[PDB]
Amino acid sequence: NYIERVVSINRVSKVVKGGRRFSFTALVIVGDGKGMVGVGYGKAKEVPAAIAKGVEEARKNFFRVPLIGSTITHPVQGEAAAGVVMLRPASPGTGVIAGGAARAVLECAGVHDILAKSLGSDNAINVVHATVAALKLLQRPEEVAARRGLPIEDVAPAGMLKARRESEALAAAAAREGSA
RNA sequence: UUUGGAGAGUUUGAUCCUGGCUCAGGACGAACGCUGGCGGCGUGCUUAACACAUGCAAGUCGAACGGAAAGGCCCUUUCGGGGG
Ligand SMILES: [Mg+2]
Ligand SMILES: [Mg+2]
Ligand SMILES: [Mg+2]
Ligand SMILES: [Mg+2]
Ligand SMILES: [Mg+2]
Ligand SMILES: [Mg+2]
Ligand SMILES: [Mg+2]
Ligand SMILES: [Mg+2]
Ligand SMILES: [Mg+2]
Ligand SMILES: [Mg+2]
Ligand SMILES: [Mg+2]
Ligand SMILES: [Mg+2]
Repeated sequence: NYIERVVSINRVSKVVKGGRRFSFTALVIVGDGKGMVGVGYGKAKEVPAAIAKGVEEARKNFFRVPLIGSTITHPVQGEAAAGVVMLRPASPGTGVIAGGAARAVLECAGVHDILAKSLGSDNAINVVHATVAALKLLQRPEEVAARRGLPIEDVAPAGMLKARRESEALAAAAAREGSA
């Protein structure tokens, strides 16, 4: 099961000797719900073809973002493209709060508690570029410890240690429920 | 070791940036238009620190003192009232 959300259908026109030629380009994000993000932006001659190309591009370009429980690990300064976006993991039930493209990508990724705030040049394409860059700029505590040659207890705080333990127990319970 | 960030529209043939304007919310000691049933609970001259008809919004102590205008009492009465 995958998710596709229409974010921005746009009209473009090109000029040659006879006059103006109109055109379409669209952007769409695809995700599985466990932390897999896929974006695709393409041009076409009409909405259905545009969406088809967008879905193809999204499938081709994927990414995996390790999540903790049901929220991001630490706050992310998403600097790229032309906009500036900042993110902050949240407590549960609060939800994932951001602007349009931010919410598109995040709900595609499957998160349910996060805070974001676009900080200039909100054009949807650049915003999504920045979100993807920030999301790939995340760090996994286990790999951080592995790189630093330091162990999990000493590297990671007890709070997120217990959070990860509870998430693991919940995942085991869900797997048992599914198998049974 | 715990609480908590929304953008959208508008330049161009078409984008991107910057930048300007406008809107989606809460709040009023608020006023006007329409509507209108009760009860509960607060609130109520922000401008003219403008002049202000009337009355209310500062009184208590004879066991501090002299006295008795009006009343209570008794001696009196011509019923004017006279003593304490
Ligand atoms: Mg910088
Ligand atoms: Mg560059
Ligand atoms: Mg900007
Ligand atoms: Mg903007
Ligand atoms: Mg709070
Ligand atoms: Mg315009
Ligand atoms: Mg312009
Ligand atoms: Mg134009
Ligand atoms: Mg009325
Ligand atoms: Mg009432
Ligand atoms: Mg009242
Ligand atoms: Mg006195």
